Amino acid sequence: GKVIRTLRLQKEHWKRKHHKSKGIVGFPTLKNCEATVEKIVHESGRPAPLAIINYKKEEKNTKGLLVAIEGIYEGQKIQIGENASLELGNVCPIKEIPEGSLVSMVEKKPKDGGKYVKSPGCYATIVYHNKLTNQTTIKLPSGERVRVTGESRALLGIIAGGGKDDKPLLKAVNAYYKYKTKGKPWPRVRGVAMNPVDHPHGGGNHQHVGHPTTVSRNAPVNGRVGLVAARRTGRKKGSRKITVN
RNA sequence: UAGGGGCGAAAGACCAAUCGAACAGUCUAGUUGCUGGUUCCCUCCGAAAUGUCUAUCAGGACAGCGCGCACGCAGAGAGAAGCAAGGUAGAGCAUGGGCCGGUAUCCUUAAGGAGACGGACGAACUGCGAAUGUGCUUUUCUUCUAUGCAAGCGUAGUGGGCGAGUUCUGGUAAGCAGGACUGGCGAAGAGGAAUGAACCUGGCACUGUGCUAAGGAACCCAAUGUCUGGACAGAGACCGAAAGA
RNA sequence: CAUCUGCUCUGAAAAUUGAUGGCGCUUACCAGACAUCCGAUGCACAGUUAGCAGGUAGGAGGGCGUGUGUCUACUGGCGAAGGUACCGAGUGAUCGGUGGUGGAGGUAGAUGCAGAGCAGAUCUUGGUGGUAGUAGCGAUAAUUUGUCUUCAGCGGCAAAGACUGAGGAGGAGAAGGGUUUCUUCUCAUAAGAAGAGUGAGCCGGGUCUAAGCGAGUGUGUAGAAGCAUGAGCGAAGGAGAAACAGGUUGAUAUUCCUGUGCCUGUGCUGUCGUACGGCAACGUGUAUUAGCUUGUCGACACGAACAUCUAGACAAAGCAGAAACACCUUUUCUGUUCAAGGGGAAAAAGACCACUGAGACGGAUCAUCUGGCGACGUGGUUUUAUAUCUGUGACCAGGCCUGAGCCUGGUUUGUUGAGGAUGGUCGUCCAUGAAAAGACAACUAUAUGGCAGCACAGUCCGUACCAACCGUAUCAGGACUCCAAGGUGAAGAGCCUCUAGUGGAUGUUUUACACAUGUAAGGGAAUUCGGCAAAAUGGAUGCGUAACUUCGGGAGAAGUAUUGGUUCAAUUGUGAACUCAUUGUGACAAGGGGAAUCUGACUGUUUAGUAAAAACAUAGCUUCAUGAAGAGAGAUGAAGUGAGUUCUGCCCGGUGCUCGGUCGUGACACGGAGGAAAUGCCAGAAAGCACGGGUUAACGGCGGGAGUAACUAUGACUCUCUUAAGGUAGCCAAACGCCUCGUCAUUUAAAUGGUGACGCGCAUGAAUGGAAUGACGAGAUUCCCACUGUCCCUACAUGUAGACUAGCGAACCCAUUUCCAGGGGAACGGGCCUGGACGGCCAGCGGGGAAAGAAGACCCUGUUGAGCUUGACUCUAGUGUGGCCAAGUUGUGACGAUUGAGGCGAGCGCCAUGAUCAUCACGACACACUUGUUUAAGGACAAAGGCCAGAUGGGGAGUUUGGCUGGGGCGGUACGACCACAGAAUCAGAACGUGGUCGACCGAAGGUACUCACAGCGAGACGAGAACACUCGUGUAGAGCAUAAGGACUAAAGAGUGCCUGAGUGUGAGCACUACUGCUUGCAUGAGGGGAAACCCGGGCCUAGCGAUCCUACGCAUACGAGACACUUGUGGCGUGGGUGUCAGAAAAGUUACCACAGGGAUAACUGGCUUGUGGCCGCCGAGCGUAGAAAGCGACGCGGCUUUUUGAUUCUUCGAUGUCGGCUCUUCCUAGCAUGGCCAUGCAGCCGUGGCGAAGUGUUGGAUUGUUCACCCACUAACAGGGAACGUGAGCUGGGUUUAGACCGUCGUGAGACAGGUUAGUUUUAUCCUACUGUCCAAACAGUUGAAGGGAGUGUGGAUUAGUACGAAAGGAAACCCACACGUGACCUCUGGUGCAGCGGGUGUGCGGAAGUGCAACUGCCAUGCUACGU
RNA sequence: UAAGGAGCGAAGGAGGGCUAGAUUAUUGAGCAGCGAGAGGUGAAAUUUGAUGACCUGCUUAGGAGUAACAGAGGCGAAAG
Repeated sequence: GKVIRTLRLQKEHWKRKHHKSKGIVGFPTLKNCEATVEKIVHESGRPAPLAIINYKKEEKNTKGLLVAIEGIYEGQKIQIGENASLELGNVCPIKEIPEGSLVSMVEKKPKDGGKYVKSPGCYATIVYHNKLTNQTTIKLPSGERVRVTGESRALLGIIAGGGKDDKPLLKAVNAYYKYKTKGKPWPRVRGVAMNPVDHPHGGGNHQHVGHPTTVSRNAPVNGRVGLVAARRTGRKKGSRKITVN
């Protein structure tokens, strides 16, 4: 047969375009700074708003981008790095923040610029500090617990734009605007409605799959469709998670 | 974004009147056990549609039947006369299978059974047995025979057949399917059955005079009349049963 | 009288008209005989001749002709070759001469070399016919008259008549074209030839940057591709310094000329400058370069309402000129202009500054709103149009003259108003709506800078025209944009007009059949698969509006009434009166409505060119995988179901996916033992596999049999088999039910239909999603109201073609000689044989030419393909897993490998610890390697490369998927062997002919020598019986012989008993159609067997139990071995084993309804032919039955025929094509007689019937369900018989069924896919030829006639009278003449319907100044003549 | 007014809403010790344990609750 939809959309001419982008998002590199928030802006592909910051490096003014936490305003002064106060919207070394606190834009290793929590409405929880090894345990929004060194930086607050998934998209055109900038195929034609030249689920005198939909992790790429390496299937209840800090 | 690739609100849709794999050009005069065609005259000879093996059944090869060149040469698609083998037609029912009825007598019953016998029968019953056909010897056995036979060597076509008379098997039968024997049409014209591949007479270089065949002889149409019996039905010359006055 | 033989007779019925061959024959027949004649390519005689003589496929011998070579002989201007008429020679292929034409070359003989002879190939190229002066040439607005040319153009010009109608058939640009544009001449004409024509600082290109492309360099590659970075490039419609009026040419113009300007720079001469004002909001002053830095401009979505301006359009008055006047009118028409640049208001809308000090309150918008972070008020500051003036006069209208110049006007007011411009507000979004070049301000330094005059400069390329573009063209198609008047009306709708633009194949009143349209008595879907098509409804205003519902909707529900003109009131609500001959959204424009069911939620999308859908999409719902990112779990990808409401039961046995451990297996490397060494051997061994768990909103799956309740039925209850679990809740003859047209109710006169119920449901059912509704479908289906030419049943009229005529002018197709009936024939003839008939012409028509299209698409065959699937065969990319490979450095412990000095148990193995090399975790440093944490972080790990080895692998690649066969498939095996039967008494001998057997078994069931029988039957012998052991007599096999069938065997070949391993070893010859195989037989040998010996034995009493080349295993002796020699491996020879059952021997699964190619009537799906089982119809006999009684009527059990209208059986004709079911329409034939006419019998009183005979003239209907033929009901009737003609009839129609490609359901399949199972959507081409048929002319002067031959026509019902009669116990109950009607036939318009071309009238919208006369769009009342039936 | 409503003074109650804290207990994980059974009942089986249960230490993570004092005691319109 021919090449399936899933492979074609991974070729280079289909990658997302950057022409409307504001810049690369991430923290400054300097040990200490005082910054001012210049503007709060929407960026074409992203639902969380961005804040433009201004800080001096040598004598010269320089500009950066952060993801906005909820409760900043244009004109606010913010303090970055060691010796910053625990005030909403400051950036601090993680070892300085008390247990049970909520944080965003956490660095996985020092000076990486911030990864981890970046989507609207999300946060992470500080669950443990180890005074020997200088590690800290953070609980991520998937439920995963990960350990990071005390020298990493983090932003104090919750990411702006929460609640967005409460309102249903009642019409086809509303879905169109949401997926127009994403990589997923919309509208999505079902594999059982294709001919066998186009998809492993195609063909036959009734619309059916005909073979089990759970497939191996090591299966060849042009036929790896369906539920890939599923441990279980169906709507029944699972089992207890195992937890360590 | 480009061909075993694209693109698809999915129809195998669309990608320059081309898409269940584009166009141009080359390899390439790709291959073909299958269809079509294959160019002058006269003379002489003249088939086969069967057997064995084949991923064989619309094809091959080997053998059998033609022709050419021919070393050589007592032979013959016919009879007699001695001699073998055969189990069909007819005939029979003696081992085996198998239908109906029995006198005297016998056994029991007071029923039935057996029976000295008669009638009816078999592709896989036989005690007897033809005609026709087959083989052996003898030219020291009639009759024919050189314009004849012919080892050997080289090489062709053929390997869908069909029909008549006599017979057979399967089938209600069939211008049906399948065998055997002797001549045909295939590859055969001419005269006759009004017409007809195969039926009757009878086998063809080219002319002329006579005669016959088969079939005809009022007229169409070359040749026709006679004698004796039957027969009356718009009958017969061409044409159907059991049953009948 | 009874039998038998001959001829006649009865049994004896088929579809166009018919066949002893015809006409005829009764003395042309049947049977028995007789005469002699006619008749072959045969026979006789005679010529010619080698004479011996037919011939396909095929084979051989001798000759004729063509282009060129070598030689010999000749020839041509006193006319060569060629070509054309005649004449001679040869059996023939061919050859020779004569007369005209032609104008320079040509042969005869013998040999040599070949591109060496045509009727055909749907042959190749070129040229020409018939058809044929024919088919056609005419969609759109429309044309007439005069006059000149033209020389014969509806060409030009005047006057009329029309049309596009400002979302134009008008005026311009772009893409595309490229001289098509202008002048002259000529026809050569959508034709040529010769010239001429496009002028810029201010218009556009050359500039900037979007999405993006990229030279070079780095890395890579055999070279490439690719990847990282990046000079340069990327918009004639995005950003982008500065121009406008009026004139002029045959053709250019914001480009030329005149006038008035502007931008960017340069230079001269004058003339001034180095600062101030306001509480402030800010002003006055035309101001230099340069630089940091901060900001602004360039610089931006959609939608709605409200202001203001400008084009435009109206109406009054003034003047100037036009139109109209039988009448009337100060009625009607055209004009009334002002650019860029300069100067400049009031106004409206917002910002802001000073004073002031406000509320349970003031201000303010069409709408939101607004104020102590300062309201109202009073005075100011600033930003954004426009009117008006100047632009020095141009331009327009009119008058007077004129081959030129003068003169006069261009004045005032009101209403409205964009489809253009601008301003400040408001709404929407999980969508927030480009960059850069180039500018400007503030701040800091620095200063000869501003203005006026005059002068200079600004390169290069494009510039004509389009109705001329792409479709083979002068093609009804396609193709990016701009400007836009008046009336009617909501409206750049339709209809009518102004500005501007427009047109030719000719004449004829022109039948039939058409194509676009009108109208119709009475009836109203009766029509048809189906209301398909048409009709009906229609705008605005008011009254009045149901079920159900997600509460939004349904809803314009439905149902009803009103509407013109005039003259008034009243001011947006509307009222009232008067008036008209059909009435008023008058033309144009403009919904039919209701009740239910199946199905998809909705708007949206799709097979360009047969499918618009129930299919796809969609919002919502659920599952899966991941902490990797230029992205970071409210994320990023993969699947399934299909909005909302309400539910979503049970199963982890199989298959898959996933998790955990090894107990076993499982590669290469790395080790070990041995040997002179190679080859082998042993260990070792990840992941996988196996094993144990999880998982169905994963693939999917979800039962049988018996009994049992006070009538019968049914079974809550019991028992029994069975499993992974035995279909829960719901729903149903449903788009899913075979039987099936299921049963009951309702709808109709009548229901294979619809709806409601019921349910052991062939084969319903739960995100392979189940069930109940709303709103919305060009979706499928049933019914009702309105409405109608769909129909009964057709008639009349209009336009355009068509017929005839002038001008112009083709194609398909074609072996052609073409009237029928029967016969035969390749089984349906135009041509052949025997009969019936025989002409040409013009216009129509569709019976035939199995008419033309196109090497049948269905079906089979080919050792021909391609797309797609998987549990087919053999490989492969990707993904995982192991060991090894760039000398990192140094610590600690550990297991392991190798050998000593210790200890235990009757020097052994076992237990202690001490030295020698690898080596697995763990630490701590920095040097390889990694990362924009980069003057940095990690770190010998990772990540990325390389060489070998295992695992997985329809993601892909190649290929295969036997044969015979009463077509193929499914089934069997007639595919290798053996016996019997038949195949007309040797042997042989076919069919999916008949009855069967084989793929082995046995140390004896083999070899030998000797002994004796057997199966039964008749007597005996205790228990002991039907049947126990023992005896005597008979006993030709009635028994046995392992295993089919046949043959064979008696002191044995059978049953016993003894001994043996001949079921030896070498090597020959033969038989069965004879290779393999099986058997028969010769000679030589054994320290061979059995027997006294003669004799016998190298398997089974005989006929069946089996297999090549190459490779490999074993036995046997004799060989070979590379320069030489020794050994371990190897190679030769003979013979046996390991195996091919498709058995004279390849290594192999499906599907195509998406399909291709070569062929086949060697072979299926129609018709025809042969047959007639089965279907239908008729005879013979007489057992019984009929109230008696064979036979009025019947007729068992048996027997003989006919028919082709049923279905089989067979495969002769057609696969380079004979259009396939039913209906509609129309004609003819048959009889086996339903009605109607004449008769005979009766169990015939009469009435009504029943059985038969001669007879085919005239009849045999309207409907409901269904695609039906068929069936079954209702209504009528004299009666509602049965059939044929290529299952009559598609260049006659229709297209409901079946049978291409889309899609749903059930059952089957792992799947692609299947299903004489159900459902819905699905392109019907061409006559102009010949012949037939229908009419028309000629053959046939004119007037009057004749009648050969051909055609043919009237059929039936009722009433009255006989008559309440005959006849019958009664009840009942018949038989001419006359009159009324229906159907059919032929005519006719006096009457009555219908139609409206000629004729008279009326109104609506808009044109010609009014009235009168009238155009266009079309509407409407009456109606001559004519034609017609619903009339006579 | 030994009818009602407004108000003053000192005091009492598990009456109600909110904010910030608490002693144990029951489960779950981590690590350490030990080396065979634990659980449950009238009596037992499903079941769990050498991948170390049970029991004893130390760490942690959550979400409920307020024992004994506590009564013919108190409060509220009742539910509480």
